[PDB]
Amino acid sequence: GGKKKVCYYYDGDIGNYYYGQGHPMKPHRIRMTHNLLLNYGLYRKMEIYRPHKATAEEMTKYHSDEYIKFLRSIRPDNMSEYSKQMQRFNVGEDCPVFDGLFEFCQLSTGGSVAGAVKLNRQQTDMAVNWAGGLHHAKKSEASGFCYVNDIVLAILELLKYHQRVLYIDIDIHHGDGVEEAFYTTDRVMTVSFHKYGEYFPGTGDLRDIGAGKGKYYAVNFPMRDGIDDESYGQIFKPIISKVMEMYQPSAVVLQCGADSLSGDRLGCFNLTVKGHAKCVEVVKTFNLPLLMLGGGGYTIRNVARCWTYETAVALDCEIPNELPYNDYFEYFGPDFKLHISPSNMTNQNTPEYMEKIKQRLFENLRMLP
Ligand SMILES: Cc1cc(O)cc(=O)o1
Ligand SMILES: [Ca+2]
Ligand code: NA
Ligand SMILES: [Zn+2]
Repeated sequence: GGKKKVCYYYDGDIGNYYYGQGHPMKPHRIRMTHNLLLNYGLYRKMEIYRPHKATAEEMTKYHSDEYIKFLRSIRPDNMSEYSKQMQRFNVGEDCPVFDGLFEFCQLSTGGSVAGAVKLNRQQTDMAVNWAGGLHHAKKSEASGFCYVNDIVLAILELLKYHQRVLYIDIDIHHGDGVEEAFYTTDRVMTVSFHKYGEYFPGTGDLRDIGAGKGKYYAVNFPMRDGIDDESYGQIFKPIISKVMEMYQPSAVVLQCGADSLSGDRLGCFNLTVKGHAKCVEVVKTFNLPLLMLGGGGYTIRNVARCWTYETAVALDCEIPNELPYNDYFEYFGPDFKLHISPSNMTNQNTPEYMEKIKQRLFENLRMLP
């Protein structure tokens, strides 16, 4: 279907935002990703844009006025005066107050919405924003290290010109905030693959299928610890092929959270970078306008490898396994290679479990017109 035009979004300030001592979310990983892919030469093959800052008003296309007014006002120096509001909006613990919090949200969001506009205008085939994908944020509260739902805002932009939009989420966590926003409409189908059972955020059972006009337009594949490349590959291409056939979307959003990789500080899966990136290859073959976003990922050397390789896949550009010199070279020892090995952890997802869940999801997809 030909090679694709790619527009990529990055702000050089993004890596300086700091969630605080000990916090696993590290914006620096987006700077590591950028520096690695520049050193592979991938800037020669794509257009690189700075995101604009999304305004408070633009954010209220989804979020409440009261929540956005609070996010644009709260600072470490005035926290004591805002104790009540912090609790209501779920800020100040897992989702801390840090210097420049609102600006970080504006740049994360700006990349996703700018990419959506470029796709709507038919000025690109693919848009990429590795600072986006913050899928847990809700209408009026922060959740799961996410404050503003850049994904929901980008999908609302795509819906100006697309009757049906497909959302796919390969982060290890359930895409709860995106699913909730579109739970009662058939104009967005949401498809999430995730660890389920005594795990954050607690939602995404296979029996969660949507409601009202949106019944059968939410799809959830719950998984156990230790899934590997073979098992994930067993089910991803067949599921997405059936969704494409039945739903017939005109645009796609793919959240590429890297916390589903082997060795993640918070995750419990066993995928390689090649296994994760096979998902990008499958979605790209349908030749639809595609927005590719970031997400979780807590072992930062592997996040940089994953998103560098997935940028190369979007470009159909082969790159060597030997890493080029870069500003973070020491982070990639002791091997200094791009690709990673799986661990010897047990895969609790039997082949029979994988086929049975797939078969139940196929039953629900037969209910589409
Ligand atoms: C992404 C996330 C958020 C959180 O509060 C706990 C966790 O384990 O993972
Ligand atoms: Ca997911
Ligand atoms: Na929906
Ligand atoms: Zn996650």
